[PDB]
Amino acid sequence: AIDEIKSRGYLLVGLSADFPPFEFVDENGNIVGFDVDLAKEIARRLGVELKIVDMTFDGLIPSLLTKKIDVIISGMTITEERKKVVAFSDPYFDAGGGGSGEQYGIAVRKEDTDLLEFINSVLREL
Repeated sequence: AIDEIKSRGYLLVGLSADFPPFEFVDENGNIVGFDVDLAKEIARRLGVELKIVDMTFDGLIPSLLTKKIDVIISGMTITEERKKVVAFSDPYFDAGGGGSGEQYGIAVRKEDTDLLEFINSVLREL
């Protein structure tokens, strides 16, 4: 998937912008937050621009499956249920400390292994 992303020259990241401080719409109408910063960094490291695709949260995994987005970065807890359908990066936020409780991960289609490997490298670098 990475060759195709780089050839396109942009990364499509899905999120649901109603979850401060991770993603929300600010007083200027811009989507901002922790997840937006992380998406910017991943795109930057891939040498591509970023397009945030805002949608409803329940829409995210369906959009990822249908290839409307490359990844999900949206305050998404890593769960066994979601692991049945998508792949997750290493956790990038731990809500409860010591790896307890909710951990957020970046969701990737299972077949896009190179992309997942690359995102994991970035997360370790951050």
